[PDB]
Amino acid sequence: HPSYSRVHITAQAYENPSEPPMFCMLLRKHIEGGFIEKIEQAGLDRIMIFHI
RNA sequence: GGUGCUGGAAGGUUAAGAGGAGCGCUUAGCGUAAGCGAAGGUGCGAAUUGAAGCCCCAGUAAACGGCGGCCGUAAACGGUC
Repeated sequence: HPSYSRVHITAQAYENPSEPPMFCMLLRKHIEGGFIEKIEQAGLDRIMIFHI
């Protein structure tokens, strides 16, 4: 989000699953079915690295 | 992919020619009536064989030939026929 950007494990139900955009479709094409190797930070900056 | 060219019969379509089943027409004669009829002669000839070629399978574009549309996103990428 431009003001509310965050990364956390949510617990509430984010409803209205509308028709997915093309970034979500490419994520389901490329990422789904895989495993997560490690979650590490690029130094001390606000950069999150996900190893899939 | 289609058409040309080259190669390949696994499988169908295959002509003429071989092949002759069988079915008509005549009658020596059996028959009260209408029909049946051997041997010949004379027409129609069904099955079975019978190559190239065609359907088919591959390659070949300095062979013939062709190289598209809609909607987004900033040539390029994404969705669909």
